Amino acid sequence: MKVEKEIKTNQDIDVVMTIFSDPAFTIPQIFPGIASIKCIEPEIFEAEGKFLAFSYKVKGRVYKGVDEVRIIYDSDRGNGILYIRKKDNNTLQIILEHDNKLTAFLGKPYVSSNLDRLAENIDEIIRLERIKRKI
Ligand SMILES: CCCCCCCCCCCCCC(=O)O
Repeated sequence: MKVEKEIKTNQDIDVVMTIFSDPAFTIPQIFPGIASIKCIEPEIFEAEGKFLAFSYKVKGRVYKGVDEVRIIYDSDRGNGILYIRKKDNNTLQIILEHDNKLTAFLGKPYVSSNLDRLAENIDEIIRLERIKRKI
């Protein structure tokens, strides 16, 4: 069970991919109603969010590969994998697969709203990221 979004960017695609490898950027930008994020080390996070009446606590690990970021996560609302894949110099694909059908049904519109927002505002978002991070 998956929801996907293509993102077009004119920002340096490898800086973009690197920023998406930081869960402190990616988890709050995509998951529903994230209110807390803790980066234990660069590749490990915990976060808390809420959508509707449902609070949740999610934690996971980031794996970097060739042209790919894979975030493996587990939560009290089901477990999954978030992929960020570079498709070419100007394009990436985000794919979120989640193992809990009920949670997927309720969470999907929040996730989709976040992916649409990211797609529509990616280069302005990344420009301000790069100023703060100095990359
Ligand atoms: C991390 C625990 C709460 C996360 C909420 C995750 C929402 C995932 C939605 C995935 C949507 C695909 C399912 C579908 O096609 O209807």
